[PDB]
Amino acid sequence: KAILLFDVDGTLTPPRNPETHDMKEALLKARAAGFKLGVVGGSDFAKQKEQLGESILEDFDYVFSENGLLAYKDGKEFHRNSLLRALGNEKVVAFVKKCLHLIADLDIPVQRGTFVEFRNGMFNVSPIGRNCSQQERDEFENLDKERHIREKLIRELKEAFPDYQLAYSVGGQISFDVFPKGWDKTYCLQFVENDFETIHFFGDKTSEGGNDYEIFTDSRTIGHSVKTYKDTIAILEALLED
Amino acid sequence: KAILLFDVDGTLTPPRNPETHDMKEALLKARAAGFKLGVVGGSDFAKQKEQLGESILEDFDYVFSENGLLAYKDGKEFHRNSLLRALGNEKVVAFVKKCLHLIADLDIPVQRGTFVEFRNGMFNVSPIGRNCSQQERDEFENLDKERHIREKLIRELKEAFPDYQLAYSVGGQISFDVFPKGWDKTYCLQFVENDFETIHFFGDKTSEGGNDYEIFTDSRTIGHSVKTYKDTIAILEALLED
Ligand SMILES: [Cl-]
Ligand SMILES: [Mg+2]
Ligand SMILES: [Mg+2]
Repeated sequence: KAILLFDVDGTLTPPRNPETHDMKEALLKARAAGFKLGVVGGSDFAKQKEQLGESILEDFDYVFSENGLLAYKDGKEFHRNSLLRALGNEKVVAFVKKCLHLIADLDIPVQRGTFVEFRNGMFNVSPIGRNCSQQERDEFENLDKERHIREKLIRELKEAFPDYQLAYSVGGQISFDVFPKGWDKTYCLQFVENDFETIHFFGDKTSEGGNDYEIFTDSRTIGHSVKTYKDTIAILEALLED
Repeated sequence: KAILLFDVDGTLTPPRNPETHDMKEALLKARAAGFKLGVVGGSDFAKQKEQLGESILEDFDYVFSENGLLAYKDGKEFHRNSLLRALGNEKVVAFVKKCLHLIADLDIPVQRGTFVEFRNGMFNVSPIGRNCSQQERDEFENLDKERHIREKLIRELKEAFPDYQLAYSVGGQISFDVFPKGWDKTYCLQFVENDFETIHFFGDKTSEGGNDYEIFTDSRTIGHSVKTYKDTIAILEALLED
């Protein structure tokens, strides 16, 4: 009894693009050989559907959106957790209020709008604020490297709220992510864990700091670092070669 | 030499919907009679295109998006102003930093994310923050009526920044808008002002507090309060009846 899990963007696709019929057909052959297929991404269902196509649920045995907090199996939602339901309203307004003070008190040069973004399964926090232009993204991306503004706020928030059992991952250029210790991709394992001898995980951001790293290094997982989806298929075809 | 200007959502359409070929054909006949057609909405070009169709620029003589800050004439962008270019970076970070403090210091019960949204031509500010559910919108919409949380912050921001020559309009349920005194729909008049004896304005939010109100009551405008786009056509057809 085996299952194959894939990150989405860059693993089953090019970097930011739709899937190939070469990929689909490689997956179909996987399934046809007796594997079950699952998918896991920090992305919300809408974006995953957008990259795998409308028939995503009919194509994979499991679909873990936002790293598993929204979960489908056999085309059937069977789990839904939220940031709000985990923490609760108080702890949430507390974290937010303090983010807003911290940020309001920075001596950085460019600040715009959308500094604290509350999302189903994570806080996204930006000192410059994500209502900023691409250019301003880069000016600031360079500032941060010199001053570690994201690093500091994280230290500050960590030590304001040790009881919150929260984890901090640095997002892209202007933003960092906060979520309860555990809500990386390994969240989803709790669900397939008990049903498969072997679990293959495919992903591309499996270096430390990456979002595949946790699940990849997990010992219940048989990890597979890939570069592009081209690799992914080779691995599949060899898996089925035998 | 005449021009007909229309608000978009609710004036040329139903409330939140596409335009009718009954509307289009009424507009076409207007144009064919020698009128010029213009369009003005706080909405950004994308949303206006989405409601009038892809051939929007080819259909109206002028298209004033975000109340004129982005402007097309004869299918040709001829004006682009921004909040940033008006105020300048300093004055902007100052306003924002203070919004964030104020908000962080509220004793309201539900706060989420996206409290201060920096947009091309206006600040949108939300105490609860617009990352909130519809239900939470209503809980809070009712709170505000009792406590006037939006009213207070506005007083506070007004008196922090009198020199900023800013105007404050209450948005929907959870949000209020801030922008330089003048950037309501009458912004656009500066452009047609000098080319038309008569300027008809059609709109539906022409009561005080509304976004049609300024332009409607303007004396360079021949105002027309309508209910639905059905009215709009009657007015047109009678205009062309003669
Ligand atoms: Cl914000
Ligand atoms: Mg990946
Ligand atoms: Mg209107």
